[PDB]
Amino acid sequence: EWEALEKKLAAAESKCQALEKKLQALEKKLEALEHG
Amino acid sequence: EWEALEKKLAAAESKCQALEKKLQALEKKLEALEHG
Amino acid sequence: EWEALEKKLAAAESKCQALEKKLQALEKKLEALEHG
Ligand SMILES: [Pb+2]
Ligand SMILES: [Zn+2]
Ligand SMILES: [Zn+2]
Ligand SMILES: [Zn+2]
Repeated sequence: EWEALEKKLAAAESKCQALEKKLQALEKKLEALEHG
Repeated sequence: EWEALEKKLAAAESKCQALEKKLQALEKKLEALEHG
Repeated sequence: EWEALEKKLAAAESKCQALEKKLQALEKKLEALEHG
């Protein structure tokens, strides 16, 4: 439905935001190794 | 169109799922280095 | 609205594309360490 589409998009946006933060966390660990 | 919007959202969701798995794979390699 | 939904999906797709490229950049640094 249209309402399910709206909720699906919101859930997709929240998943991306979580992935962006996970990537930032991995970057921090990788930079610690790269400059260790 | 509406139908193109539905397909675009499904394709976007599948791309995210693939990125989540790629990030998990990179995390595994980074953890091997971090604890090596 | 419907038009806001279309724009929200486009913005979400562009965020994912940027994350895919960021992940590729982190992979390159991790591979340099993994084979160093
Ligand atoms: Pb994403
Ligand atoms: Zn660095
Ligand atoms: Zn660790
Ligand atoms: Zn490698």
